[PDB]
Amino acid sequence: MATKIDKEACRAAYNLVRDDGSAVIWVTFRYDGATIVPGDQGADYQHFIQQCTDDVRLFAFVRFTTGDAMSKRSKFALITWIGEDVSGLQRAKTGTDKTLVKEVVQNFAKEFVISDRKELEEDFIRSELKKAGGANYDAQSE
Repeated sequence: MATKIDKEACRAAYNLVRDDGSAVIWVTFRYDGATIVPGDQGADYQHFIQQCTDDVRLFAFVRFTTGDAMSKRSKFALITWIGEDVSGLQRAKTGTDKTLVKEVVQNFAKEFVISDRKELEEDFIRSELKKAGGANYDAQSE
């Protein structure tokens, strides 16, 4: 009804992506019909490359190294993939659903959004966490 998210799957990988067993570096799901359920995956970053597609949309969740916060020695963040060739239907859905799975976050630090494959670089998401200081307030919002 309205929208159905299967965060149940991501969850299993969300916190398990921190275990020394599965190893599934990250997991991505895509709006299949009227529900959000696993669609692709990755055991390493190189996969995100054979997995990135400007013609698809999905969220990503990989554990990046922090080399600082001795906390589990590692950072946790989610990434959004907005392909530039998907229908307009799922578009309005991503907005409502991306907020659903986002509220079920309880094992990370911050989420990020992307619009290009070159933006999926590690030095890009790494320098993004080291920031952790939203100050666009003087930007009158966007």
